[PDB]
Amino acid sequence: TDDPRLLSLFSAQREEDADIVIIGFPYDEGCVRNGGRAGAKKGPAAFRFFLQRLGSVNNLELNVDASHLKLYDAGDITASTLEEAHEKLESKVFTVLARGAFPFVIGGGNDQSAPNGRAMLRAFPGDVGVINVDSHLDVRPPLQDGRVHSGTPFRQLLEESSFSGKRFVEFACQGSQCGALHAQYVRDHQGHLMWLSEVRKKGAVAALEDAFGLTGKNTFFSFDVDSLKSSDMPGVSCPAAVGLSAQEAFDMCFLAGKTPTVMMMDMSELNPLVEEYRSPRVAVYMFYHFVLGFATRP
Ligand SMILES: [Cl-]
Repeated sequence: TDDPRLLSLFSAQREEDADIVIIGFPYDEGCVRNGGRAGAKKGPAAFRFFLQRLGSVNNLELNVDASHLKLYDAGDITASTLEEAHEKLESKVFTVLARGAFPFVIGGGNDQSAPNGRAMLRAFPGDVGVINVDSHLDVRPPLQDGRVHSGTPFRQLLEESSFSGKRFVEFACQGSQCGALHAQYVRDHQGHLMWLSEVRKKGAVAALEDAFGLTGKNTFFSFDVDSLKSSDMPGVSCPAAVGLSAQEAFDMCFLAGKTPTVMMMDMSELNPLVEEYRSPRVAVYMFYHFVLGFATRP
């Protein structure tokens, strides 16, 4: 064609030949357990639909040519329970990290972020940083029988002995959604809360630069799309009245892509049952901006 897009970068015949490996996590039981609306299990299929259609690989507005990057779709994690699904996701992500490639995980519920974090902690012993981009802090306690959910993943990570809380950042969190007890929990573990209002004051990219300074080496960039305002991103499990704009999200993902300390990324809560067209496009354009950033990464 006279207009190659992301689809054209899937030139890797073998997974090991790819710079970036996409892994799908089509599960939303974690959401329903956390009192949310089902539908995020369709996130990966919606994302793939527009992945085949969008994103100029040579972008003359930003002056980035991503045509040399190689992408690979590893398919979906397949399991008969949510817990086996988490184990398989953890193991797959680890293999990608272990050979120095970049895993990008498309959800699915935010519960995926726990196994992703464990893969990081094993790949980079005692030397991991984590940013959680979410309107919520996601440090809720499990259900009565020990059942984890879309609101517990960073409580699980902060309880890891090898993980330093000083290298944990809650980014674009919202006071109206987040309990004093849960903020306290993060603060008492030495984590950092960069509230939406603080992010706005500084500018999203500037604020994310500061966050990457605190997370340091071997950073997991964990992007929950319900951190975006629902005017731009309605199709998520918990739609936000206020939040990050699409452009802020794009600029943040570009920064993540270009920052050589960011070693993996996930994207949670995309919910096509809530809204099926505009929202998956935003999600794909977020990934696209990461890809452009990655093309420039020193
Ligand atoms: Cl807003």
